[PDB]
Amino acid sequence: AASGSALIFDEEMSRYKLLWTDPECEIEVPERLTVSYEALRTHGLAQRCKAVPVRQATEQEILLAHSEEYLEAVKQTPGMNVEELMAFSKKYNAVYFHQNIYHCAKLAAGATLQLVDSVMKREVRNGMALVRPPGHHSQRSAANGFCVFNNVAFAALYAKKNYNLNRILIVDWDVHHGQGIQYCFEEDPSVLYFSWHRYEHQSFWPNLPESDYSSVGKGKGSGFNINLPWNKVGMTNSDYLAAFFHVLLPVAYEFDPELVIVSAGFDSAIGDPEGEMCALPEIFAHLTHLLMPLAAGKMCVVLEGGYNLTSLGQSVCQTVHSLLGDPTPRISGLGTACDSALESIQNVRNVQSSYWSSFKHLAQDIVWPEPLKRMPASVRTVVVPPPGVELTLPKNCQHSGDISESTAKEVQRIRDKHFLTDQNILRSLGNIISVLDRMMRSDEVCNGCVVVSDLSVSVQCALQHALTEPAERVLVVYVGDGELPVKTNDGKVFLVQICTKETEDKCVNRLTLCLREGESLTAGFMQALLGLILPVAYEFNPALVLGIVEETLMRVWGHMTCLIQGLARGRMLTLLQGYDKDLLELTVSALSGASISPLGPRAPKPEDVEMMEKQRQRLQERWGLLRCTVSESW
Ligand SMILES: CN1CCc2c(c3ccccc3n2Cc2ccc(C(=O)NO)cc2)C1
Ligand SMILES: [K+]
Ligand SMILES: [K+]
Ligand SMILES: [Zn+2]
Repeated sequence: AASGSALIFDEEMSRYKLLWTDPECEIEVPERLTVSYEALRTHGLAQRCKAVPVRQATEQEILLAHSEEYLEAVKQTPGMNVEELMAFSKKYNAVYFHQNIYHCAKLAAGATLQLVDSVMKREVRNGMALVRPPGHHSQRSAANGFCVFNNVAFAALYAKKNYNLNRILIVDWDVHHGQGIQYCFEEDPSVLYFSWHRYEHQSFWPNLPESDYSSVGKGKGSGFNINLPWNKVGMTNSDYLAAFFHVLLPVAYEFDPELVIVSAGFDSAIGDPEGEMCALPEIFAHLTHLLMPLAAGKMCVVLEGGYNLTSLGQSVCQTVHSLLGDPTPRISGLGTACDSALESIQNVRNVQSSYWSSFKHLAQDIVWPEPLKRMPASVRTVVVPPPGVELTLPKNCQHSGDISESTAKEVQRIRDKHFLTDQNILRSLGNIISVLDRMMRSDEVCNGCVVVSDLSVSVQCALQHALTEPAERVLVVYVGDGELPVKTNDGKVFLVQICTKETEDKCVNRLTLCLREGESLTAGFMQALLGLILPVAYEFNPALVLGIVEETLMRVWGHMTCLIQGLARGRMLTLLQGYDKDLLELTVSALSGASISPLGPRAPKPEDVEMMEKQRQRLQERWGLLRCTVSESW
């Protein structure tokens, strides 16, 4: 199974620039590339990436997306002087040409193709191409919006042709609409395009009626084009995450792509003079992480825009950090999306409900704090199997049954206070405390898994010891039907429970998911995970995640374990009751950052969707990130 992240970059793509006065275009500068690579170098990220050389896209490759007439016209620009270059530029909208830009456009496109080959040949897990010029506005026969050739559209056509892929997801999180990509694939159900973009009721460039939520694709492609217009500026982390939980991810996990390509424009970040949005660079760590379980992690990130040199470097590092598997930053202050965003979300969900049934509803001078440091743990995952069980661990895991004397005193302290004598339980309690101490009190260990015999005693000591680490908030995720010694009456704990017996939920610090039996159970769980569990978990913002499985589904445990590591900087402790060799290896693999096997194809039972929406109604006034409609004003 592949490992590593590719980083594709060449200084040659910084060797063209605007040659005449034009305040509109003067933000597209060589320094965008130099600042981003240097930021990656400064933070040690470029050094941990496999450098793959750029190459030129061939004529044949360019003709996958562009016409002979347009290519021939661009091919003449290297011979043009400044007067001729300006006249050629003015044949198009919002684009400038330079003696070297045709060369650089072939490099930008070839760089993308190199990234596609590195990932699809399993030479790396994923990667990023830092390229100029950007691509997503260019069209079959036109340059547009600083773009000459459509790098990302190339990548998907090339992956289709050379790897016979049937399903490709393109995520365009640039702040502008990538109309060139939309047009390229609008009739094509094999490529799913998602774009959010500043729109402001069509008053924002490119001013197109077909950038609205009502453009769903054409013909056999209907439903495979998803536009989310932002009709106000100032969108925040919460708006962006609401878009992912309630629009992009539900569709993406049902689509089940074989490759993911990101049109990664960071002009959607705070401080950008084009986007004027308010999302922090740290949000791109989570946008990346939330897509990484798709396609067994095969993700090709391609730079589009981003014009605030500072938010640019920081957002590039946060993305590469997540591609490398480094722990995600905690996102504080999350809540409801704003009314305009909720309107956009509700509108796209409604027009798309004919194609993704999951969307059906039943009738009625800028500054921000510098991002903290993200550092992979010395050893990522600690595993404590039952005594005398030696297993083959991934290279970033480790055993740890070695209870210290400090720990041993604490276990007796606890034993004599609250409980009796089973020296096996008492050893596991020493393991829980030692693992928790390494997880919280050091950057030495990220997360862990402990196999456990007596649940009630083990949960109590894990939870109670976690609180005094200190862990100000603890998310508990429990697969089982019991009642745990967990109190949710002070706001320090949120309890997620997936069980078989329907049990009424009172207060708003608990989410109980009772899903019916059958082959429908897998999709229902995923829909609950993306639509309920993650919105609450993210708003709750825990400092530790505590997973609990009773010996008495679980085709999704790897997906939950991966996605839930977006919380608490990836600090998750899982207690498995009883030894199950496969569930233990699955848990360890997801905790350790390995790729997740895709889920493939059966839609959820209407009783399950009713139960989940009943839970959203019950919880969304407390937890506003659950909302996917505008609230009714009294
Ligand atoms: C300011 N409005 C929005 C942008 C714009 C407009 C415009 C008008 C004339 C020339 C260039 C222009 N530009 C330049 C422009 C800036 C950024 C991007 C971009 O990042 N696309 O992903 C693409 C184009 C209109
Ligand atoms: K976009
Ligand atoms: K499409
Ligand atoms: Zn842009």
